[PDB]
Amino acid sequence: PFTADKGKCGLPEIFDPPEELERKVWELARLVWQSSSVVFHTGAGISTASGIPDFRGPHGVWTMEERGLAPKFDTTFESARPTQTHMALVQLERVGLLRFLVSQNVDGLHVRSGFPRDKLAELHGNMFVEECAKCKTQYVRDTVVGTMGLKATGRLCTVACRGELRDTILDWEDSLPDRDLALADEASRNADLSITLGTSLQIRPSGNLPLATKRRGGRLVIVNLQPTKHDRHADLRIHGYVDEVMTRLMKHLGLEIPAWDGPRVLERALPPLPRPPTPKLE
Ligand SMILES: Nc1ncnc2c1ncn2[C@@H]1O[C@H](COP(=O)(O)OP(=O)(O)OC[C@H]2O[C@H](O)[C@H](O)[C@@H]2O)[C@@H](O)[C@H]1O
Ligand SMILES: c1cncc(-c2nc3ccccc3n3cccc23)c1
Ligand SMILES: [Zn+2]
Repeated sequence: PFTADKGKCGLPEIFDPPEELERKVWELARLVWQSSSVVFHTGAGISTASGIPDFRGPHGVWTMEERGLAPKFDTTFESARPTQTHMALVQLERVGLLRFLVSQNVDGLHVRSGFPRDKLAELHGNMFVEECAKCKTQYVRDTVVGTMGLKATGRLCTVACRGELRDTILDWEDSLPDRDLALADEASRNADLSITLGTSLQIRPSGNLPLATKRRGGRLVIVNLQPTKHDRHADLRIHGYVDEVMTRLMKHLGLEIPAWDGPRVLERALPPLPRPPTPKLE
């Protein structure tokens, strides 16, 4: 816990140059077009552009701790806005181009963006969510739940129960939530394309799920500023700011990045919207 292995922290960033970056984002569009079933895997890197520091980046939480410095937040969790990347993922699910979203972030932003919780696995918890120890009912709150480590928050269940509400933030010893891990693993195994965004992939099992997509000849794209644990397994690695990669990708796909209405919770995915017709790929 004080000696929990924090992994490789502070590795140098890589920047694909402008013409290489454009070529690679064209190739990602091409893979999205060809794929039947696309799964996204997100980590802390997708939220850095909203003021939330990552873990293992040059100014990440664990990196700065290793140097005796403090991470810096430019927002609260409550005042954080979803990024361009978050909103792109919203739109991709609505047009049917994303099948499932697996995230390691506890920041609450995928939920707050309006992304449907039945297409989302939150592998490490959500700081806005508490759960009834008795009936298992989850409550998505407007403020951060004040505890971590699956502790009693002090509130009680209101289902038509009085069970003790607990946080969903996993500590180092806690195993992953069974439902989320099982759904994420099924999606990952059946996917023909997994795309990783702002994750160094160092944590197991979360970081290993994209590799499951490889198993029946699926493709793996990694989008990240630093090296990741599974770079040698990638069919494509794009080294660039995720918001720049995702905006360009959406432009290639013919999709707008939709407006954020403010914090909204969608339980169940809506029926799919029209999408552009697909290019001929020779
Ligand atoms: N704007 C950006 N664009 C592209 N890449 C980015 C950006 N910002 C940061 N990065 C990269 O984004 C990556 C973020 O990697 P890590 O910090 O390891 O976060 P995780 O989500 O994989 O951490 C997994 C768990 O480990 C923890 O203990 C928690 O429990 C986490 O849930 C870095 O490589 C950055 O280069
Ligand atoms: C996402 C990105 N960077 C840092 C966190 C984080 N900040 C936390 C801040 C204070 C209290 C507990 C926290 N905490 C407990 C699990 C994770 C966190 C989340
Ligand atoms: Zn209950």
